[PDB]
Amino acid sequence: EFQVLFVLTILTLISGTIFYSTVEGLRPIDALYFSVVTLTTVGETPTPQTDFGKIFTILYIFIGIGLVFGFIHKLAVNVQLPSILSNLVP
Amino acid sequence: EFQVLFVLTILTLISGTIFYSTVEGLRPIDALYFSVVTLTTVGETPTPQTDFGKIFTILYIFIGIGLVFGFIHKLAVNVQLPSILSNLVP
Amino acid sequence: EFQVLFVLTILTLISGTIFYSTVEGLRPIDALYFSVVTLTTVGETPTPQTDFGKIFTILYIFIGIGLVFGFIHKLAVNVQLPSILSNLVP
Amino acid sequence: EFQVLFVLTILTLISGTIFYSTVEGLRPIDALYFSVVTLTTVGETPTPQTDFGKIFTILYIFIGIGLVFGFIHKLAVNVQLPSILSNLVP
Ligand SMILES: [Ba+2]
Ligand SMILES: [K+]
Ligand SMILES: [K+]
Ligand SMILES: [K+]
Repeated sequence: EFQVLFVLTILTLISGTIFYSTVEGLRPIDALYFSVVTLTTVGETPTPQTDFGKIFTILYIFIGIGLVFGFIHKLAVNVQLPSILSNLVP
Repeated sequence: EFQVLFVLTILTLISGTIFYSTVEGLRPIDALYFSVVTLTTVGETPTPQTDFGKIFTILYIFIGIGLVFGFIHKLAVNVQLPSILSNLVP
Repeated sequence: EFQVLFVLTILTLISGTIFYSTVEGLRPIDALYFSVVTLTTVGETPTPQTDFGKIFTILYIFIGIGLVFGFIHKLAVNVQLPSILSNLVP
Repeated sequence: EFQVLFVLTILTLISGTIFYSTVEGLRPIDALYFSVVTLTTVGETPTPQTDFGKIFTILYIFIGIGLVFGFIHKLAVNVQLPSILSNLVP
C-alpha cells in the first residue's frame, strides 16, 4: 500500500528529473526540486523556458498531483499518525 | 462523470487561455500555463500586470479550483487507481 | 451556510487588503491579489518586504486557509455541482 | 488533539527556521516565512540556493505537509467552526 505509492512517486519524480535536466537543461538537483515543488503544488521554480517544458509541466501536474498527495496522505495517516498515536500512550 | 469533469476543465482552461493572451498579451502557451498552475494552486507565473488581469485571476481562482481538483480527484481515483489496483493482481 | 462562508471570506479578504495596502504600501488591488493567492495557496506575490508583513502573512495563512477552502468546497459542491448535475438532466 | 498537532507544527517550523537561517544564511524571520509558505503549499521564497537547501526542502515538504494540513484542518473544524457555529445561535 504505502510501498506502492512510494515506488510510484519515486518513478514519477525520476521521470520529471530526467525531463527537466534534458529539455530545460537544469542540473539534476534543480530538475528534481522543480518536479517536487510542482507536484506538491508548492511552487514552480525555475519556470520552464521552452514550450516543450511548459506543455510537459501542464500534463505532469494533472497526472502527478493525485499520486503525490495520495502518498503524502498515507505517509501521514498510516505512518506518521501511528508513530505519534502509539507514542502518546503512557 | 469523468468525461463531464474533463470537458468542464478543458472549457475553463480555454477560457483562461483566451483571457490572458488577450488582456495580458501572453503567447497562448504561456496563457494556458498560467491558467493551469493557477487553478491547480501550483503557482502564478507570469503574475498579471493589469488590474483587469488581477481581478479576473481572483474570480478565476475561486470558480475554477473546485472544478479542477474534482477532475484530478476522479482522474486519480476512478482512472489511475483502477489501472494500478487491477494491475497489481498477479 | 454558503452565505455565512461567503461573508466570512469577504471579511477576511478585506482585512488582508487593508493590511497590505497599509503596511506593505501596496495599491488596494495588489493587496487583494496577494491576500487571495495566499489564502488559496496559489502563491505569494509580491512577497512582503517588512518583518511585520511577513509575520502577519504567517498568521494570516494559518487562520484563513481553512475558511477559504471551506467556501470553495461548498461553492463547488452546494452551488456548482447542482447547477451542472440538474442541467445534465435531459 | 489540537494541542498535539499545535506542538508538532511549532517544532517542525522551528526546525525549518534553524535550518534555513544556518544553511541558506537567512534572517530568522525569512527562514520561518520560507518554512511556513512551503509547508502550507503557498509558495517557496526565497528559493534555496545551495544543493543542501534544495535537498532538505524536498524532504521537509514531504514530511511536513501532512502535519501542517492536519493542524489547519482541526484548527478550522474543531476550533473555528464551533466559535462561529455556536455564535450563529440567536
Ligand atoms: Ba503554490
Ligand atoms: K498549493
Ligand atoms: K508559488
Ligand atoms: K514565484
